[PDB]
Amino acid sequence: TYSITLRVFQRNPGRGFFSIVEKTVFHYANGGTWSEAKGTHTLTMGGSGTSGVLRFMSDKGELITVAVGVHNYKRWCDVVTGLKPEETALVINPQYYNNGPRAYTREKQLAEYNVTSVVGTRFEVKYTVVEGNNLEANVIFS
Amino acid sequence: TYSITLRVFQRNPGRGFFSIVEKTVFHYANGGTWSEAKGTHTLTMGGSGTSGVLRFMSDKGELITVAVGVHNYKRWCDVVTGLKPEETALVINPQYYNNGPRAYTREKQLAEYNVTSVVGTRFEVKYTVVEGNNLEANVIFS
Amino acid sequence: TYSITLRVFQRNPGRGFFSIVEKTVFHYANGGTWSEAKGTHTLTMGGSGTSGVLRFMSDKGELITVAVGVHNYKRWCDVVTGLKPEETALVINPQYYNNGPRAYTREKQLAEYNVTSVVGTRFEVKYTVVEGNNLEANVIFS
Amino acid sequence: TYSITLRVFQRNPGRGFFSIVEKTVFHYANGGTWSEAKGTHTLTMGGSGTSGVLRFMSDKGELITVAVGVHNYKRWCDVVTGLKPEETALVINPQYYNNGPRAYTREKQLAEYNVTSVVGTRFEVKYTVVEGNNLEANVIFS
Ligand SMILES: CC(=O)N[C@@H]1[C@@H](O)[C@@H](O[C@@H]2O[C@H](CO)[C@@H](O)[C@H](O)[C@H]2NC(C)=O)[C@@H](CO)O[C@H]1O
Ligand SMILES: CC(=O)N[C@@H]1[C@@H](O)[C@H](O[C@@H]2O[C@H](CO)[C@@H](O)[C@H](O)[C@H]2NC(C)=O)[C@@H](CO)O[C@H]1O
Ligand SMILES: CC(=O)N[C@@H]1[C@@H](O)[C@H](O[C@@H]2O[C@H](CO)[C@@H](O)[C@H](O)[C@H]2NC(C)=O)[C@@H](CO)O[C@H]1O
Ligand SMILES: CC(=O)N[C@H]1[C@H](OC2[C@@H](CO)O[C@@H](O)[C@H](NC(C)=O)[C@H]2O)O[C@H](CO)[C@@H](O)[C@@H]1O
Repeated sequence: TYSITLRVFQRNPGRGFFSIVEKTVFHYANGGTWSEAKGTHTLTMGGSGTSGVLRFMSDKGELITVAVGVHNYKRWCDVVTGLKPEETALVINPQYYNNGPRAYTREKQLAEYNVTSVVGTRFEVKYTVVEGNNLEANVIFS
Repeated sequence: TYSITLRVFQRNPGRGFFSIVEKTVFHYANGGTWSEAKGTHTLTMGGSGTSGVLRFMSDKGELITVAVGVHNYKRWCDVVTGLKPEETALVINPQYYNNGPRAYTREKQLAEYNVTSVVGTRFEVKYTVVEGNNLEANVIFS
Repeated sequence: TYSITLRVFQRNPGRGFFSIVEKTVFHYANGGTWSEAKGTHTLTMGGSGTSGVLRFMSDKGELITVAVGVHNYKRWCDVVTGLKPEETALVINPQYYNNGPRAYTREKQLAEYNVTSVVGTRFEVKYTVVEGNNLEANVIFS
Repeated sequence: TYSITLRVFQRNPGRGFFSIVEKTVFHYANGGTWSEAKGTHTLTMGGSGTSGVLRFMSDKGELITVAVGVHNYKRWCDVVTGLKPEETALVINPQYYNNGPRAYTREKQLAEYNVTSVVGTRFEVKYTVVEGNNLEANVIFS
């Protein structure tokens, strides 16, 4: 099994306040599950080769996704911003596989990644535990 | 807009305790978002013709999905039990669309539905508010 | 230390739906903390001789408290129903101590307790793990 | 009635990650209730003259309380850091009343308050809606 535990840090009220609106899990490697404990979010996966996505919406209406998973026994992550209402996590998650237009960032196996949406909201995924089967990452909104 | 607010009732400790492990939203009708308030779960949709799925897992390991949405301005629902690890909600949700294998129960626009898993766990989705754009349903595990 | 993990089962929609509105921890035994994990609630205490209270409110307006703790190395529990808005958990919890009017039920060290409110709501606390430092109980609204 | 809705912003992963471990409501003004919606926390009170406390614990062991209420029709707030484990919210909340050691900061009716714990963690409560019966504050950990 692989697990990825996330801590959500939101740094700038000027960017509004984000909450989770969707949680998906891709079907590879026997799938997996999202759980909550002590204000954190853990994706537990049946093996290497799958992932899950959390979609966030701010109280200002901004939509963004955070994808985390394990590819070839190494953690990966991605952030997609400027999403439209119809571009749900259910749309986004599969795009990382089957030669989708996002598979390339998965193959990068990034232990850290950041991007700034066009509206000026910075997002970052940063693994604090980058090795082994019990991975840990901070998700930082700013 | 169409919203569906769910109250989860678990009646029989002998069946274990279920918790949400996934929450998807289908991309039709401008998509939508899940939110939580006062222990309830609300699916807010940008119009008629879309849906979302909650996948539950018991602490005994039983996996089931609850689907709710609006089709042609009328609420619909379905429950799938005996799910395998790889049959995530991300897999199940799209199966109701594009003439998928589950599109038939959606077209039924059910205001109530119940079913019992082969392992003996009863599941019921009963709408308490069956009309309008602010729908209410009880999810009952037994 | 001692921990008490609670699973909340709501059995009858006719009685309304309850959500937590308050969580207290008494200051004896070096205090303690409430946490949440996978839909369950755990009270962690620094030792024997303290307790915690969860206050619930139904969407019908009913107010009740669930008290759990460890007295002389044995678990105890109590349920108070028909509470007035001013009778917060902060008021109720201390009443089990210092010769308060509720101390007697703490001293009973009950592994199980049920009561039915004047308005007809049944409540039960039933420990499933009754001994040791890691106690488990079901909380049943009916 | 009065309500105070809180958005929690955690800015610095170096300070650890905080989660709620207790929520109390003082018994004045006919009491009140805590609720959760879309990742925010709302304290609803039966009138002016009461309050409630949120105690947080970081995954680094830091214990702090945030107090918010309404005094003489004006919002107030306070933050206490460096708490011992026996100093539960149940102990701290009443200290703002009956001429307790914290009554003085309640009387200040502050719309903003910040303080840094001896161990280096900055805490701030800043109301964004400072007037009326529907108050809004950001709670910022740094
Ligand atoms: C369908 C669509 O709009 N595709 C992309 C759009 O998502 C977009 O976003 C980037 O997506 C990559 C790969 O998933 C991310 O690493 C990156 O963070 C996204 N960029 C931003 C600014 O959010 C753009 C740019 O590649 O191109 C559209 O076609
Ligand atoms: C891949 C798979 O799961 N195949 C079949 C299952 O879908 C399946 O269940 C039934 O699906 C209907 C349509 O979604 C539901 O309305 C119905 O409640 C559900 N039945 C149960 C008992 O869960 C099972 C059992 O029919 O067969 C599989 O082959
Ligand atoms: C201030 C007040 O109303 N006090 C009494 C109530 O608490 C009360 O309740 C009973 O308190 C017992 C001890 O805590 C509980 O074990 C018991 O379950 C509870 N009874 C019910 C029906 O909830 C009433 C009635 O006994 O008397 C009040 O004076
Ligand atoms: C730094 C801090 O948290 N200040 C609090 C203030 O704190 C207390 C500490 C630190 O000054 O001093 C102790 O003597 C006090 N006694 C006990 C038993 O804790 C303790 O309260 O309290 C005031 C009033 O609540 C707050 O406004 C400051 O933020």
